[PDB]
Amino acid sequence: NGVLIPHTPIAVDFWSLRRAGTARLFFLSHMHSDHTVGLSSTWARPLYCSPITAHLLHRYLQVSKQWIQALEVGESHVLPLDEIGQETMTVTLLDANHCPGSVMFLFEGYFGTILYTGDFRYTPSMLKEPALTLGKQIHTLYLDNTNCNPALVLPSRQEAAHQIVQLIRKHPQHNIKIGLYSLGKESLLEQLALEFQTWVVLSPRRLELVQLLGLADVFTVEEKAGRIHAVDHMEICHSNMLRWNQTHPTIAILPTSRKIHSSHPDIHVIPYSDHSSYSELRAFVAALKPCQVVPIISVPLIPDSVQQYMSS
Ligand code: NI
Repeated sequence: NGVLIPHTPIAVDFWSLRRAGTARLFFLSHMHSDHTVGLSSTWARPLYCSPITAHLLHRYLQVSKQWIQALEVGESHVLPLDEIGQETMTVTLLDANHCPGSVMFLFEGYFGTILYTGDFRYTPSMLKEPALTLGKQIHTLYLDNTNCNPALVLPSRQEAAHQIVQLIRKHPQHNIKIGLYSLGKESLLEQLALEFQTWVVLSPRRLELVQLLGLADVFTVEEKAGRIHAVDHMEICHSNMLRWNQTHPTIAILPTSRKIHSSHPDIHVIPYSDHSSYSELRAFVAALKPCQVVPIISVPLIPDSVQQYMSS
């Protein structure tokens, strides 16, 4: 899932080091296990992320803040491309709507104008972002083509949320176990606490996260507080289904974009999405008018100092 922009020392969501080589400036769009394998306490090279992403990275991977230059979303910042006071590059982070601290990167330099989207959930508001409202011509757009594959239909966030609420409605006497990742889908937990007028049980780390986002005070760690429990998706399995049903009638929900067969009758795999649908991408690209689109090619003129920055 990592991308290395050719003929530039730019690696977005890529931390293989040996496979990178020419990379010198590393960017992270959002905290998601898919795009962060290699980050650790030993990662000792510059890294740029969003505010909330800076907090989350430092906490949940123990990366030093020394190598984490956090930049505010929406503004344009200047980053070097060499060891001298010569060439630079402009980065603009835009709200991606994928998850907490999710951003898209807009790079401007000798390579032209590139727009990395990472994972992003298109909203119409996204088109009215000052950085893209100046009629600027993107020369290359790394687009989130996740839902472009017509292999299997996937409902939207709202459709899947409706299905979850109907499911829990049909089972008012049951405990509910929601399988999640380490990021995303906190708003859905808020909405469930609203509709069912209960308290959502969390892990201590998930509680700390929720308080990072400043959500409504509807969460708790006491297991007996509410009938809705939020747990790691790896906990939802047949063995644990029997384990929980040996205490109180329990029902598991697995919101996911994958193709997963339920290994239990009381496990409901709910096809989630968390990505932009095809028609949304159509409107998006038709408004952007990008020179070319690349799923997640012209050779630029690499300046003299940058070529030295790439080889060291
Ligand atoms: Ni993601």
